Amino acid sequence: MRFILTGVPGAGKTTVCNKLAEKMSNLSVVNYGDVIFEEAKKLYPSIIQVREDTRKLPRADYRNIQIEAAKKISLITDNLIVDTHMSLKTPYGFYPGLIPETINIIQPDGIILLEFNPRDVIARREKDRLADMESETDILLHQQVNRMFAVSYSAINQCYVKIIDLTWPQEYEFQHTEYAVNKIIEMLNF
Amino acid sequence: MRFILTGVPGAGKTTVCNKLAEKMSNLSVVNYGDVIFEEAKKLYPSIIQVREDTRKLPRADYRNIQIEAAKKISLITDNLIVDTHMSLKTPYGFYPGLIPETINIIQPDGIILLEFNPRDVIARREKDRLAGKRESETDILLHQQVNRMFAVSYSAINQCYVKIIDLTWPQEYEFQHTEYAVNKIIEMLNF
Amino acid sequence: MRFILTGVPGAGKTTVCNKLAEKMSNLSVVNYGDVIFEEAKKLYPSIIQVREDTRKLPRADYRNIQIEAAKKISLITDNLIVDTHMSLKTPYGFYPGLIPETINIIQPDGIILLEFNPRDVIARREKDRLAGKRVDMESETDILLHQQVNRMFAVSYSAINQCYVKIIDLTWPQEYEFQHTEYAVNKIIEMLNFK
Ligand SMILES: Nc1ccn([C@@H]2O[C@H](COP(=O)(O)OP(=O)(O)OP(=O)(O)O)[C@@H](O)[C@H]2O)c(=O)n1
Ligand SMILES: Nc1ccn([C@@H]2O[C@H](COP(=O)(O)OP(=O)(O)OP(=O)(O)O)[C@@H](O)[C@H]2O)c(=O)n1
Ligand SMILES: Nc1ccn([C@@H]2O[C@H](COP(=O)(O)OP(=O)(O)OP(=O)(O)O)[C@@H](O)[C@H]2O)c(=O)n1
Repeated sequence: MRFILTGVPGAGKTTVCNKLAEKMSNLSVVNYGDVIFEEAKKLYPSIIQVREDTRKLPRADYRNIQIEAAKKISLITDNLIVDTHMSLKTPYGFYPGLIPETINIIQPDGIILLEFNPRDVIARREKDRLADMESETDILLHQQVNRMFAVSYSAINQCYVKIIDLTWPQEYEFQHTEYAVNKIIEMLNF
Repeated sequence: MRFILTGVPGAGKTTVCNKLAEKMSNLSVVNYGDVIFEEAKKLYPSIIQVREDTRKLPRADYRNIQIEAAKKISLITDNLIVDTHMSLKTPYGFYPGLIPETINIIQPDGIILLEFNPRDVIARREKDRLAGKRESETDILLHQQVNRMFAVSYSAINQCYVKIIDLTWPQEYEFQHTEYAVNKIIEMLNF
Repeated sequence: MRFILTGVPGAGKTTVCNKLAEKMSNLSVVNYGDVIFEEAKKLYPSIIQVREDTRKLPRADYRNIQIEAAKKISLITDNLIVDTHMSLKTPYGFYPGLIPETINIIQPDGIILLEFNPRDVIARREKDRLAGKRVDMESETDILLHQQVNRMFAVSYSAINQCYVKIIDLTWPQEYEFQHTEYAVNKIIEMLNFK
C-alpha cells in the first residue's frame, strides 16, 4: 500500500521512519525532500548543492522538480511510505509542502498525521538544538492546519486520513516511536 | 432545493431523514449508500455481496459506480435530500463518501451537518446495539471535525452552502433533537 | 505582493484596512464587495439601487460580476490588500465569499485571517450599532464556528492554489483601545516589508 507520513518538524518523525524501515522488509521509506534535492542536483548542478539551495529556483522549475521526484517515487512497487510535511511556517504564514500533482502521481492510499503534544515538541526541538522557538498554541495551530490540508487533499483525491495520536505521556523514552511504528505496520498488514 | 444531509453514524441522522420524508411534500429522500450498493452489486454480481465488500474494486470501477449512482439520483426533479456520510472511519483512517464528480453531478445547493454531543452519540449507539439494530468522546469529536473540514472543502470547490445544525444541547424530551433539526431544515426549504 | 485580508464582520477589519492605507505608502487597499457593487450598478442600473439589491440577480450574472470585479482588481500593479470575506452566514448556512475565479485572476500571494475573541466581536457589533447605523445577532459559539469555517476555507484555497495562510491572533485582551488594530497593522506591514 501507499501512505504519505507527515507531522510538525523536529518531533520524532524521522525516528518513526527509520524504525519502520528497520522493522519491516517489504517496505520502502523515502523522503520527498531527499528525492527533490537529488533530482535538482542532477538537473541543475550548477546551482544546487544543499537543501538550503533548493529555494533559489523559480516556482516553475521547483514544480517540475517536485513532479519528477513524484514520478521516480511512483516507480516503487513494494509497500511505500512517503515522508514529508503538509505545511511549513514562514513569515507569510503556512505554505503547503506538497502539490496536487504529487498526490495524483504517487496516488497514495492514505495520509498519516503524527499528532504529538506541543510540550513534547518543544522539548525535543530544544534538545536537538543543543546538539525557531514556537509555543504550545503555535504547534497546536500548526497541527490543526495540517489536519485541514490532509482533509482537503483527501476530498480532492479521495484517500484515507489516519490521525495517530502521540499526545500521551511516555512511560519510557522512545515509546511514541514504537507506538506509531506498530500501528503503522498493523495498518500495512491487514 | 437539493441538500446533502450528513452526520456521524449512529446518532439520529436517519430519524431526521425519515421525519423529513414524512412531513415534507414534493421531497425525495434518497440514501446514496443504498444506491451505490445496488448499482455495484448488479454491475459486479460476482465480487460484491455485502456493502463494505465494495472496497475490493479498483479505484476506477468504484468511482464509476459512484458516477452512475450520482447520475441516477440526479434524474430526480424538484427537491431531494441525499442521506449519506461525508467520512467513514476504517482501519486505514477516514475515507470520504463523495467525490467532486458526485457533487457536481448532483449539483446540490447545500450540505447539512448534524453535529451532536459525543456523550449523546455514545448513549444512542449503545442503546441501538442492545436492541440488535447494528469509539470515545475524543474520537467522535474528531470525526465531526473532519466531517466539517470535508464539507468546507466541498463548498469551496463547488460553491455550495454549509449548514451546521448544532444538536449538542441536552434534550428536554425524547426526539427533541430530531424535531428541532427537521423543523430547521423545513424552514430552510420553505424560505 | 498580494494578500486577501479576511475575518468575521463587525470586528474591526475595516479599521485595520484604513490604518494600513494611512500608514504604508505604495499600498492599495481594495474592498471586493465595493468593486462588485459598482460593477453591478454599471451593468444593471435598472435593478441595483443599493448593495443588498444584488440579491435580485440570478447567480450566474452575479458570479460574472464577481469575475469582472476580480479582473479590475487584478489590473492593479503594486502591493495590494483585498479586503473580503471567506464565508458569510445565511439562512441556508455558510456561503463562500470567494470563487475560484477570484483566486486565479488575482493570483494572491497569500490569505490573512484576523481571528478575534468572540466577546470583542459582539461588543463591537453592538457598539457600532449604537453609535450609528447598520440596522439575526450571533453568539460566542456562532462566532467561533464562523472563524473555524473560515480557517478551513483558507486552508482549502491554499491546498488548491498553493498560497500562504497567515493567521493573525487578536484573541488576547486589549490593554488600551484599538490595540488589536495597531497589532494587526504592524504585523501586516512587517510581513509586506520582509526581506
Ligand atoms: N520519541 C522521541 C522521538 C524523538 N526524540 C528526539 O526529538 C528529535 C527527533 O527529530 P527528528 O525525528 O529528526 O524530527 P522531524 O520531526 O523528523 O523533522 P527534521 O528532519 O527537521 O528533524 C531528536 O532529538 C530525537 O532524539 C525524542 O526525544 N523522543
Ligand atoms: N433524538 C434521538 C435520535 C435518535 N435516537 C435513537 O438513536 C437511534 C436512531 O439513530 P439513527 O437515526 O438510526 O442513526 P443512523 O443515522 O441510522 O446511523 P447508523 O447507520 O449507524 O444506524 C434509535 O435508537 C433512536 O431511538 C434517540 O433516542 N433520540
Ligand atoms: N480594536 C478595535 C477595532 C474596532 N473596534 C470597533 O469595532 C467597530 C466595528 O469595526 P469596524 O471598524 O466597523 O470594522 P468591520 O469589522 O470591517 O465592520 P463591517 O463588517 O460592519 O464593515 C468599530 O466601530 C470600532 O470602533 C474596536 O472597538 N476595537
